[PDB]
Amino acid sequence: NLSAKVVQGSLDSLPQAVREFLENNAELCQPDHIHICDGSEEENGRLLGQMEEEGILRRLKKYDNCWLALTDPRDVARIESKTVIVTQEQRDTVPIPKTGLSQLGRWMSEEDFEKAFNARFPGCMKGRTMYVIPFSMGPLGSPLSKIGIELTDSPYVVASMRIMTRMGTPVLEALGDGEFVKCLHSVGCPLPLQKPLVNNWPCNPELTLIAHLPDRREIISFGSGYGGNSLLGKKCFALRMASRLAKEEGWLAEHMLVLGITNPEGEKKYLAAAFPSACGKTNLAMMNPSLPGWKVECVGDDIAWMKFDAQGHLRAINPENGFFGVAPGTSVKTNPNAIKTIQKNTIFTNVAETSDGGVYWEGIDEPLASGVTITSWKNKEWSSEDGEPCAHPNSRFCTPASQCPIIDAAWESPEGVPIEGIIFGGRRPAGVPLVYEALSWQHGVFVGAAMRSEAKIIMHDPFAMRPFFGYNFGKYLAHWLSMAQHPAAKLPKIFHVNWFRKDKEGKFLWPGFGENSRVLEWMFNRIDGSTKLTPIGYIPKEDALNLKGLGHINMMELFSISKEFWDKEVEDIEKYLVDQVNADLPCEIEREILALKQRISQM
Ligand SMILES: Nc1nc2c(ncn2[C@@H]2O[C@H](COP(=O)(O)OP(=O)(O)CP(=O)(O)O)[C@@H](O)[C@H]2O)c(=O)[nH]1
Ligand SMILES: [Mn+2]
Ligand SMILES: [Mn+2]
Repeated sequence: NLSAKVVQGSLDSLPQAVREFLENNAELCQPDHIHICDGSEEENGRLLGQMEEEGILRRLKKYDNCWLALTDPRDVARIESKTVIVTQEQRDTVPIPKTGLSQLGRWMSEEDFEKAFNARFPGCMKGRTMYVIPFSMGPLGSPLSKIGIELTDSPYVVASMRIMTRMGTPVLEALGDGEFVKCLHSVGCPLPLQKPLVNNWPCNPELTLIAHLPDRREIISFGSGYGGNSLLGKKCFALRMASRLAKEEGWLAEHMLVLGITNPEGEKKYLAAAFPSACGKTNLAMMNPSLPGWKVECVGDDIAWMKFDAQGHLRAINPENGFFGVAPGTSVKTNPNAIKTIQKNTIFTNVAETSDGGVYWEGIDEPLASGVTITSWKNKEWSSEDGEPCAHPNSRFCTPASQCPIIDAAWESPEGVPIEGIIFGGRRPAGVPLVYEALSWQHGVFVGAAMRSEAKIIMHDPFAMRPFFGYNFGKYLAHWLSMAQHPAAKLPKIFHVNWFRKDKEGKFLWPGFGENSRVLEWMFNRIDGSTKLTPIGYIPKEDALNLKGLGHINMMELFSISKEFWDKEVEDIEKYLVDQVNADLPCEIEREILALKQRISQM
């Protein structure tokens, strides 16, 4: 009956609860076929071939198996407004702010979401094939791993999920009759198409909704084929749904890279860092350090799940399988390890294409040969003389983590790596020194709670989780505070950096990139136990930062801490936390606020 529609695999081979999930949704969405993904190369090949035939992807012949999706410009990034968490009580999802609307997530009632779903999913996969993707977030097996089943009507999602997660038969095998996160997704355009199709890229911007139901462990997404709205483990699961499980279960789900750094004597420390969009997680995660003899290896570039082990260390596993990298700005100079990574088996989306079948983007800094021309991401012959970038500014590559030439030997180790340092930071043109260290855990929590970044607007982005909180931020701050009470906790040292301080002509005071290894060396050694006390935390003392090999650095401007500026900053931090977190702000945080205004008044 349903079996008749199965074009790959066997209903009878699915665990019962996997099958129910599929049956129910097949009946509701009415796809013409059901394809149970097995995650094999042959299937990947077959899917790509179909995609090429349909116009969904084109081959980049300059490389080994790389492909290019161009989307409808209307479907090109994740939309906050349209992204919601649904719970019976609003408070469980975001705090009720004092004034304004909350900037810490968006809640929808169970009733409202029921109506939104019934207005979108019934019949929505007509004429399409429903793919069933079994996947594991984290190494297959690991005690820190979770599993999801994503149902989808996009072959692009499938092929992208093969890279960003462990996917296929082996996950169904590991799941057995276990629990899983239900994940339902539909590009929202049943055939016959009722509207124009751009670039063969179906989406339904007007009905676009991305929903999370933590209590039912469901993620439900409609209307967009893009990135985080459609690869349901990449943000919906990995951050939103996980941060809630984590809160329930005693661990952490964070917007963090994790790297392993080695000094010239062979001692290795793992660090985690949270920066928001456009702020360089990916560059730091697989940096090539300029300091002679230091080594940096990549564990993950975007997400970290962390859990105290039996001896009190905070262990991180990367629950992703790949890098879903912003492309523009990537170059041999800014991120040579990223460049080597995507040399193969990589899917790109919304970047430009050269006439010899290569990719191109703003900041690639790679001169085209004679007679090579560029086709922009909108499919038009392009030049610099138009006023538009040849790639979308948040275009992506999606590449295997196993191909990073410096992927860490422990990136898949099921026990995770011991985090000895947590780093926070954003873009701040003025006022915030290159690096400082937190005075205590509690202060470190406030430091993350206080993050702002210029996105000419400077916005608050606490912990770089602003679009990703899976529950009430005030409870998230208490949960993080609570770790200082974990029996025998080895608390990671906490730091805040700023690679983007500017002089008055707007030029960067710090060269960054590979030179950030100098900042790392200072944190590595503070971890090993020197400092100068300032009202905001410790900074390096005079001559402590290793500057050999660089050109001039205006160190004094770079570490300059002004009363006027900081009078302003804490006032702004205060007003933001009290209004936005309101009744949920933990008192430890109110104390850290008052204390920093006390320390600053003394200056
Ligand atoms: N000036 C300067 N820019 C930096 C440095 N590190 C990264 N960048 C810039 O940050 C931007 C690239 O950041 P991006 O890759 O978006 O960061 P991400 O944190 O990985 C973003 P996402 O989570 O969405 O994938 C580019 O403008 C690149 O120049 C640095 O040390 N200095
Ligand atoms: Mn990134
Ligand atoms: Mn990210």
